[PDB]
Amino acid sequence: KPQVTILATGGTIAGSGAVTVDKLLAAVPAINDLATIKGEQISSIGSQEMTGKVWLKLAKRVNELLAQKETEAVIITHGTDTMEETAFFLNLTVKSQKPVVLVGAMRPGSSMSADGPMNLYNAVNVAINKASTNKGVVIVMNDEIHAAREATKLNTTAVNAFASPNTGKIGTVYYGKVEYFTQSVRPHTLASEFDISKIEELPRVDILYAHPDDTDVLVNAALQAGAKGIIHAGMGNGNPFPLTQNALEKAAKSGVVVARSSRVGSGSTTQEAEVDDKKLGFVATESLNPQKARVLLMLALTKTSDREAIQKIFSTY
Amino acid sequence: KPQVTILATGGTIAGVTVDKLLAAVPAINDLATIKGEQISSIGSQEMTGKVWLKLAKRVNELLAQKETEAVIITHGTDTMEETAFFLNLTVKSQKPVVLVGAMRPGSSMSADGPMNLYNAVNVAINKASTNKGVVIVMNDEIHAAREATKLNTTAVNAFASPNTGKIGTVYYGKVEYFTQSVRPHTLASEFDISKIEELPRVDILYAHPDDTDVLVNAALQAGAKGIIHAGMGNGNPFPLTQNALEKAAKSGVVVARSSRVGSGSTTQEAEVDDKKLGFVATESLNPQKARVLLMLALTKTSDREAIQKIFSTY
Amino acid sequence: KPQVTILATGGTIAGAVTVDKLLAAVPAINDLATIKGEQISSIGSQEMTGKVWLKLAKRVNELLAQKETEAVIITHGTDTMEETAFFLNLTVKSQKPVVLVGAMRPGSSMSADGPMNLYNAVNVAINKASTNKGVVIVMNDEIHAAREATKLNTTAVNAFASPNTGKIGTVYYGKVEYFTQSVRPHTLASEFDISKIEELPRVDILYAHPDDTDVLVNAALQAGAKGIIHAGMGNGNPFPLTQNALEKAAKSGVVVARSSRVGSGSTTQEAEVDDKKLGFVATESLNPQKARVLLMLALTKTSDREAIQKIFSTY
Ligand SMILES: N[C@@H](CC(=O)O)C(=O)O
Ligand SMILES: N[C@@H](CC(=O)O)C(=O)O
Ligand SMILES: N[C@@H](CC(=O)O)C(=O)O
Ligand SMILES: N[C@@H](CC(=O)O)C(=O)O
Repeated sequence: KPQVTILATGGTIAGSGAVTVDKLLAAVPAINDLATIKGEQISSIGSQEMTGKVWLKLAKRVNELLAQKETEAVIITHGTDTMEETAFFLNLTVKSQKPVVLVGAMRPGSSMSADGPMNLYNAVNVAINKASTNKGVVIVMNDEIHAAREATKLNTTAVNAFASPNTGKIGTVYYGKVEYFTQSVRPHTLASEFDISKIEELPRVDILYAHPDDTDVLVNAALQAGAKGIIHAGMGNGNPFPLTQNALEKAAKSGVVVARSSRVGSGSTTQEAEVDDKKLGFVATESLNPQKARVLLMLALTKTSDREAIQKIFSTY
Repeated sequence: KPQVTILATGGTIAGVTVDKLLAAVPAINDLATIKGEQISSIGSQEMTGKVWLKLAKRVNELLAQKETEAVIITHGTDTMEETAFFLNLTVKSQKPVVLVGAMRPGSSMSADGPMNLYNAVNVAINKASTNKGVVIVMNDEIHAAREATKLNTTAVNAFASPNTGKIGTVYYGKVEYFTQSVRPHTLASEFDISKIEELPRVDILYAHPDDTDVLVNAALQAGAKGIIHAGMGNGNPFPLTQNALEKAAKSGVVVARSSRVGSGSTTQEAEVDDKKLGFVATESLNPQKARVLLMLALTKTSDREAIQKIFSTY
Repeated sequence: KPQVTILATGGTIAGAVTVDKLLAAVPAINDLATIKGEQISSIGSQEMTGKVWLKLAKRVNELLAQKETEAVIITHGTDTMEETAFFLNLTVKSQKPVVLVGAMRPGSSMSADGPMNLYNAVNVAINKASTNKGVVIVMNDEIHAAREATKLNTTAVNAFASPNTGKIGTVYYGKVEYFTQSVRPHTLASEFDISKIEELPRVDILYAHPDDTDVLVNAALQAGAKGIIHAGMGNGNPFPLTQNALEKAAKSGVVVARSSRVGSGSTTQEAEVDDKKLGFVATESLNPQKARVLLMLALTKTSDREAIQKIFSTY
């Protein structure tokens, strides 16, 4: 039987109207026939309380586990609110082709029709599947396998809240039967340039929410708080309000990296549209979303604040 | 023929004065007696409350005219949803008000603006469009202003109504409705901006892991009367941010919880005790439309219970 | 300059117009490639037949075997573009790009979608990253894997989707980016070879519903069906009277392959239908019309239930 470690971080999956990893397994006992499972509690928080500190601890623990000859995969039980950020971070910091699966539940374990038991059963099946190797970090939810680059929570409450709006799920898992149909062609995991092994604190990156009659006072406050980067969640194709644009221009001139994303939810925040990024000193984040653009910019800033080098990062990963 | 006025405000649809915009689609003149009027000439990413008030008052004046059947507003796609939602609560008429734009400029291969404008005129004159509220007509679809959003950066099909769906269709000018909003709009709205020269300041914050208090603090220092929090998942804040929003709400700045996710309700009685923290739950909107509704709310009250009732009604 | 052949088959993209006229309407493509046009057929795609599929595939294989030729674009009606693209995806013995493109509005229409679609197709066909992506449909600034693509809407310019995956890439004013690729074998890796085939095996499709019938199964058998796709209720479920007739069809050696009418998801093995006891094949993650194409190709080499199940579980 393959050896898998489950790292528990908290989330609604571990809620009762907090449950232990052994008690989550004991609700899905069938799971133990698939794999020799070890559980380890890394954190016990709603994912809305996640920090860079916890991300670093998690990434370094995953790298330690996957470096072990006997350990075939890691599963991470997690809140659904920021699972896309944790998964994207790990996608760029896990130096292994071995499977890493994030899984949660939109309803607590106590709920009628709790989604967590089936999500966890399916997550184990994905984790031990030979075809999961070198797929990158995946989120497994509602019978779907999502590439961490592409995944997002797109609904506040639905069990089917996860989507990959720019590319779709890469595979399915239906009662443990695992099929892949696509794979990411953007570099991940072992092929990532990033290495967080010697990092204790990630660079501060703020996110701003664009709208009509917008302001410069939030750019100004992020700068005053020592932001090394700002993600602008722009209107349509990453467009700013003029007053805000002016403040972002000043921010970029001072060496704070300004990366343009969108509030809209899907699609690329493109280069060579309405914003002259070269003249203003900005990066276009292309086919991400504000919260995952933040993660990539935080990792970019561990080794450069050069606009060209950071545009190449966003145009690669 | 029915009289329709087209108010032009700018946007990629005009990437060109309204006479030459209207002249690109001569067929619209078979449908209606069309007058064009240039209200503004801006990218919708440059819109302000000043232009919204100008626009609403002009629409009201036109629709109060016996002979004016409908108003079409040509507009940038970026903030069309905010302008439509604002008009949906400030236009005191059941006559049709149709917003239309284009994701490609008129110069483009396969420009979408000509068909969109033709369809918009057909929606505006259709008898079934009366009392539907303000609508966005894009990509052969009719979306209720309450429900509509731009969901994609670039696609001609960027508009969606993720919590409902389109209320109707328009296909080479053939108009059909299948649903209608049951949320009050237009003539049934309590809001009246006829005497308002300036809208209350409302900020929007973008929630994430390892969040901050400094942007809440800056909105307060700038004299925000309202803050929309675009929360993680079902409107959840980071604790440091929640503490700052609690301070904001105690100071009499209205804090309304929405979500960054894109769809679904930011619900009451989930993980956030709104009653104890003094917050409003914005329910089935999105941050940018919740901002519009909070701006209108603040024109008559800053009371939490009264603003919760507004979000739970409109 | 890359050399590309555009093979015109008809469709509303050409709504009628000659190939050079279609080409002359988007002059920007001539800076991108040396373009040659060829008229293969001039029909709406609702009139497509296996005869045209074979002519097209053999001609695409001839062109792509030429050292001088970088890629082929096929202009096509939208209605059955997914069936032609899927057929070529399993019969084209090259890694060179093959792009299908059409238009939901004719060239004469307000806001005709054909010019941008064709311009974008030419950009996809010459892009270095399009090599070994398999046959693709390029529509509405999207690049769809032929295995996954379907027309999902009657009218909309955005009617194409890949409901089980999603687009593999984007093309926005000619800028080509891939984000994913299929992990199902295609083109040069496919076991199928139609080089000596003149007529494809007859495969019917049946539409399931409550109070269903055995008469259409029987008519297809009488007409010499070599296979039947059953577009079943939910997860490929038949009505009992229909199932009985399908069981008789399978016993007689006509291959019965279960798909679904619903639009998305897999018609799975080991659900409510005992395929092994009944002699059926589960088509898994396709749709009825693409399952028809794969069954027609399967039948050019075997009628064996296990061998055809392995084909559906591979391609
Ligand atoms: N707030 C919860 C929601 C969930 O897990 O569904 C969390 O993200 O931890
Ligand atoms: N930035 C433009 C985009 C468009 O109209 O499509 C606007 O909103 O004015
Ligand atoms: N019936 C046409 C429809 C189209 O091309 O859009 C065809 O498929 O040829
Ligand atoms: N085949 C079952 C499927 C279900 O209920 O989920 C039925 O329709 O009765």
